[PDB]
Amino acid sequence: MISLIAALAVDRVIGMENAMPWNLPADLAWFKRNTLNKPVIMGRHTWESIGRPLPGRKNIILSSQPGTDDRVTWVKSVDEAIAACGDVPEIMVIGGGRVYEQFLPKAQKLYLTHIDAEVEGDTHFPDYEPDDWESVFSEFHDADAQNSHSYCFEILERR
Ligand SMILES: NC(=O)c1ccc[n+]([C@@H]2O[C@H](COP(=O)([O-])OP(=O)(O)OC[C@H]3O[C@@H](n4cnc5c(N)ncnc54)[C@H](OP(=O)(O)O)[C@@H]3O)[C@@H](O)[C@H]2O)c1
Ligand SMILES: Nc1nc(=O)c2nc(CNc3ccc(C(=O)N[C@@H](CCC(=O)O)C(=O)O)cc3)cnc2[nH]1
Repeated sequence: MISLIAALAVDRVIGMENAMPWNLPADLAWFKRNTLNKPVIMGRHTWESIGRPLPGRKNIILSSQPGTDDRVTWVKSVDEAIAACGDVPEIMVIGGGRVYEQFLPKAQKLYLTHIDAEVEGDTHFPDYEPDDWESVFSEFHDADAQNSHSYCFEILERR
């Protein structure tokens, strides 16, 4: 099964100038929990943003050009990226905006963190059709001394 995981600020903003304009340790811990020991597919810009491999995950990078780091796997299309995952129970697509748009139709599951932050952005999560999805998990957290925004972890399943 293909899943998308992403954290969205207001207006579905997910990035600005190739970075995520917030700092939420608890959301990065959620990302790690829900991705460790699964393949992760990302676009080249997200690869550059993260800046290093995510350990304990097969990292698959989409790029039209030859790869530039053999610590990760490089592929040139959506279907090649899926194939490179092999026979696994769940493939995690970890962005960015352009990659999320292409995997959305194939995805059966969304793991979305809805962060209460106002962020100028230049990259968005897709404007997906809400009627396609049923929320099956939802957990809101107030801001605290480590996490400067409130946020809500939600899992949605394709109806
Ligand atoms: N908040 C979150 O949850 C979250 C998650 C991930 C990323 N982000 C943010 O999102 C931003 C990056 O997103 P982005 O939309 O600019 O870029 P992206 O989706 O990460 O990367 C796009 C790149 O991937 C390659 N690619 C995409 N689809 C392909 C295909 N079908 N075949 C071959 N190559 C393909 C291309 O590389 P080539 O140009 O080499 O062909 C392309 O330029 C950054 O700000 C980042 O911090 C936020
Ligand atoms: N919910 C969610 N939050 C995100 O921050 C997020 N980030 C990406 C892309 N960018 C990043 C940036 C950093 C790390 C990262 O440093 N995570 C480490 C440590 C996690 C922790 O500190 O607890 C990891 O091992 O996953 C992951 C993805 C994709 N989907 C997301 N989805």
